Amino acid sequence: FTLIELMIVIAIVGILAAVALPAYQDYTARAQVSEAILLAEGQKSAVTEYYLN
Amino acid sequence: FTLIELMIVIAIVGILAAVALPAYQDYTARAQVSEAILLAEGQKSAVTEYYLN
Repeated sequence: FTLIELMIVIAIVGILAAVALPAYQDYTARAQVSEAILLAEGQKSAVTEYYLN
Repeated sequence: FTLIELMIVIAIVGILAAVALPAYQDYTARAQVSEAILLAEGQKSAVTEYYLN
């Protein structure tokens, strides 16, 4: 008898595929969301520039 | 498993290269555009000088 050793595999086979993937496509999103933010960084002072002058 | 840690790098690798570079070559331009303006500063009074006398 070994099957419970196979059972535990197929328990490992059914993986979670952690929410630490989709919370980190949401924070990979935070990466390229930031890529949008880093654009905004340029306009921060330029928009400001119009706003002040 | 770590790959999403590599994913997020290659999301950082693809950088924005912010428009705060080309809006600030346009305002680096404003620097040496100003370098043209600072020339004009001399002629402001000299052109004026002819204009008044």
